[PDB]
Amino acid sequence: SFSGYLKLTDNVYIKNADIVEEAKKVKPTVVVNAANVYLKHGGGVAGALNKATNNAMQVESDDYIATNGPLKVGGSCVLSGHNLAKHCLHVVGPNVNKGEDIQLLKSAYENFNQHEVLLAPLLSAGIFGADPIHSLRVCVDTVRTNVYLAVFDKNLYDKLVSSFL
Repeated sequence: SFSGYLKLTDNVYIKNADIVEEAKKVKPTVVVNAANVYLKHGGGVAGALNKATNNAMQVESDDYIATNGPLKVGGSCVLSGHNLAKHCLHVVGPNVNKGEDIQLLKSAYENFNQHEVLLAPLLSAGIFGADPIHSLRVCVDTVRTNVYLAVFDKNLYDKLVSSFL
């Protein structure tokens, strides 16, 4: 199963890991993607997960958008996890760099509650521009299901654990 995670709460665990490498090792039921509303997986977690699927995630995502239109900020959709997981839960956290409402971060984390266990990144962190300390706080106060957080940056991982209340 998952190994080397530090327990933060009853249901939230954290590890300094590349989520792509974690997904290929564990092959979880659900891997969360830090998606945008158009499912255009260019950079950050989305670009790395899509690259690991040899672009199959992008092709499937384009068909989903052609059929359904864009997601909402705070929303999600379940698609295939390809070679990384059984499913990929594409969740859209607010992108602060695009001036989106940070209050939608709690709504984005609520999508995790529909899945018993997930491998996930910190929503709205990284290139999405939100404070990762705040994202971890919203995660532990919103998600009730088992979430295994993979934090790519070692220095940020150390800061998140050492500042966790």
